[PDB]
Amino acid sequence: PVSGSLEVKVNDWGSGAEYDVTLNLDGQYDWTVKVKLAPGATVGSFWSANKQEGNGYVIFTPVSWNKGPTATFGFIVNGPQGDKVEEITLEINGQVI
Repeated sequence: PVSGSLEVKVNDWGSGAEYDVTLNLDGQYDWTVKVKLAPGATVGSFWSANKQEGNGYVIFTPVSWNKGPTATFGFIVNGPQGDKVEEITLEINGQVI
């Protein structure tokens, strides 16, 4: 199985919050990070990744040069006061790390 970890630095300012993510992987992968947004929250911008968004869910994948072993990317979420995100989960090969 693939080993690794996810870390994220959060800076919330009321109407929005910035999430700086760092993936500590045991190699290079075309990883996936799934983000469950809080009610009424939406992604305002992002970097170092491609984004797929649906009903309350966001999926981030790497741009060509950001496959690890230490990948970093980030995004800003706008929404109601309180935590803007409920879950941030790293998956590789369809399996949660």
